[PDB]
Amino acid sequence: MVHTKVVIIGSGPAAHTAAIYLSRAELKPVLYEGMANAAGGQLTTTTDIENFPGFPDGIGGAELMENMRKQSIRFGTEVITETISRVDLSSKPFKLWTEWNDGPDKEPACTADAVIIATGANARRLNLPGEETYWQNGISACAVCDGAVPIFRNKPLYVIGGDSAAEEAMFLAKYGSSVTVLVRRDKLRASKAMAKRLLAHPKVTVRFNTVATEVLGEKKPNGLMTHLRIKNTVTGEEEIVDANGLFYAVGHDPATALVKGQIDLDEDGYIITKPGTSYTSREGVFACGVQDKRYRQAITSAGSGCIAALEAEKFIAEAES
Amino acid sequence: VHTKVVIIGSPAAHTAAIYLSRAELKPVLYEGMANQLTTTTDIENFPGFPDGIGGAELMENMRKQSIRFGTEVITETISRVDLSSKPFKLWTEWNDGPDKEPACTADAVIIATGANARRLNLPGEETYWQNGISACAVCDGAVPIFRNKPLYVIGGGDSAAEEAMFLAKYGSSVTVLVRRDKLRASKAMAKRLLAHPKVTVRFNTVATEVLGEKKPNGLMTHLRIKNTVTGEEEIVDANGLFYAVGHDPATALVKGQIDLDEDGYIITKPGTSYTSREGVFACGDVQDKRYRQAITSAGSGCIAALEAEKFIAEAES
Ligand SMILES: Cc1cc2nc3c(=O)[nH]c(=O)nc-3n(C[C@H](O)[C@H](O)[C@H](O)COP(=O)(O)OP(=O)(O)OC[C@H]3O[C@@H](n4cnc5c(N)ncnc54)[C@H](O)[C@@H]3O)c2cc1C
Ligand SMILES: Cc1cc2nc3c(=O)[nH]c(=O)nc-3n(C[C@H](O)[C@H](O)[C@H](O)COP(=O)(O)OP(=O)(O)OC[C@H]3O[C@@H](n4cnc5c(N)ncnc54)[C@H](O)[C@@H]3O)c2cc1C
Repeated sequence: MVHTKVVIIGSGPAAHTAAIYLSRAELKPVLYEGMANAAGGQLTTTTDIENFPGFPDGIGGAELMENMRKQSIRFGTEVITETISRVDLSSKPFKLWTEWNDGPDKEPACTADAVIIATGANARRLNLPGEETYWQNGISACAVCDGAVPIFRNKPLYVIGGDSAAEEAMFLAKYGSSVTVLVRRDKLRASKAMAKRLLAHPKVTVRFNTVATEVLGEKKPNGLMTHLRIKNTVTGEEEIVDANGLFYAVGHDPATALVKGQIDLDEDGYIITKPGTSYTSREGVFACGVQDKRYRQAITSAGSGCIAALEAEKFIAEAES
Repeated sequence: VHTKVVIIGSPAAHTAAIYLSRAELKPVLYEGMANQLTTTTDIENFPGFPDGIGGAELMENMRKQSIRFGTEVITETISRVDLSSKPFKLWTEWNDGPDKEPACTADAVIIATGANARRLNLPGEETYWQNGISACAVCDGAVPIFRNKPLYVIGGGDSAAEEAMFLAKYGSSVTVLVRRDKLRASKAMAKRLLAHPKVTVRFNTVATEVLGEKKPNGLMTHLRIKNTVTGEEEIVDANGLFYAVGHDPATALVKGQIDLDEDGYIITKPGTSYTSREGVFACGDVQDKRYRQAITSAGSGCIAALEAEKFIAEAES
């Protein structure tokens, strides 16, 4: 609003959990779920989520984020579907503008004594042909999230060069019949340990200089990905192979462009906060859910969002006189 | 018997077991017939359930999910554990003799035995538990049965003052019953307390009897307190009571094998589940002290599950 108590940025699970706790505490939090730069939590793209506690028969990420939003709005979180353009973490009240409403002379869209960050760190997508067709119907980015799906059990699994690829491929090896790793360039970017225990792992091969040209599959309602046209890049040699599952592993892009140094970041881009909390490099502003790069999960993000809400309340208690 | 990774405890422990069994391991989960959300009647503070879910139903859903993904859930208490050898030895309750054999040893082990808030065993506590009584205010604060109504809190530590200053955001008048003449809390916490408008502190007073509606689904209405110095008991209008004394962490089975803090909780590398001993992880309320929440507990359990998967992968290669 004109001046709120606390503002949370992002549509993610962390943001909605923090908003649940903050609206429970009667703190009147505002939540900016944006207009990805997806609509709703970045988890909505997942067709079904079975690794979240409390849902033994799985649950669609779309309706799960819808339920979290309904919880937040029921508790009193004023959620507005607007993207945040610019932040001003310099004045004592944190001011934030809206995309297409930004301006050096334009008044801020919302100011608050504290701001929680859960803008998400969505894994990069290759925007391949067929990706928008078989998205989460055989094409994913987290192996710990879609590895146990029966459509990948004892089936050829292909993964596109950082360590984020091997950490998931040596795990997918516990399901598919043959896991193959497609590297854009010869050799492995990852440190020597994962490459050593990966090339020596018997259920996974590493095809260097090979990138997937296109993603082929069925063409029916909820059609599954069946094959992958991959192109060896030293001979321009295109070749279509059996691939029931494709897993993206290019480096995740955390949405930390708003801070631009107001809060301080790491080399990979993520927001640096104290371990096990949400206290950023600056008081008042806390980041949760952006927070993690080693686990990259929605339950951990929800826990860190609860953490951010609790620490936000703890801080608001001290600021009030 | 022998398994991949053993998980001690009954939400984070279930979350760790879900993630372990999903990764196609052999994770034995020990609920124990032993030695907490199921005590909670209704839970609105959990995400994804806007209309709320009972703690018993939530834990039953988590349990059937875990046993669906492939965890050998065994309703047996773990008594003693010998973390000396490279494989970790465990022992069942009443089956933990010094010469007795380990029930289900494993290579790695997750700890999520929780940290239970101390109860008072007052007359009627069992009768009116979670129908007015509770232990976490952040969990049962915004419940409509407490808003704009008298609330009484028992405790002497900083947690009691924090819970009272949190509950002042709903009830008409919050009262705290210190068992002694002075506050065990810090000076800043006590200053923010006594300066908080809606809180009232009564020293040398312990709640003696919880007296509410003995209706088939009755709530709590009144509380017989007593000035512990004089012994003069007095029954006051208490719509909602809150245990806010210290919490007992069920780490007793570790017994110094893993480094512990002064309050008893298992120390961990911040932001992780790693313990002092490399190979055993601790998650949930055992390693969490500032939050005590079930969602944060399940998050820490997922942390422990992923780090144990990584550790058991790095061990055999
Ligand atoms: C294909 C894929 C599949 C996955 N499957 C699973 C799974 O099955 N189970 C699981 O637990 N995890 C899964 N994950 C992990 C997923 O990223 C989780 O959502 C993440 O761990 C937690 O999300 P978050 O809290 O970081 O916020 P996010 O979910 O990433 O929320 C991002 C939101 O931030 C908003 N935003 C960004 N910038 C702004 C801004 N300036 N102003 C306003 N809003 C902004 C965007 O609108 C976007 O909606 C998957 C990830 C990917 C890429
Ligand atoms: C009245 C009350 C209300 C609450 N309401 C909420 C709420 O609304 N929302 C929320 O998020 N949190 C709530 N909580 C917090 C609650 O305690 C959470 O469930 C807690 O944070 C989770 O703890 P845990 O996962 O670490 O272990 P828990 O699952 O809570 O308990 C660990 C289990 O380990 C078992 N165990 C111990 N030793 C052994 C052994 N040797 N062998 C086998 N098993 C053993 C014990 O039987 C115990 O049940 C509430 C707590 C209380 C007291």
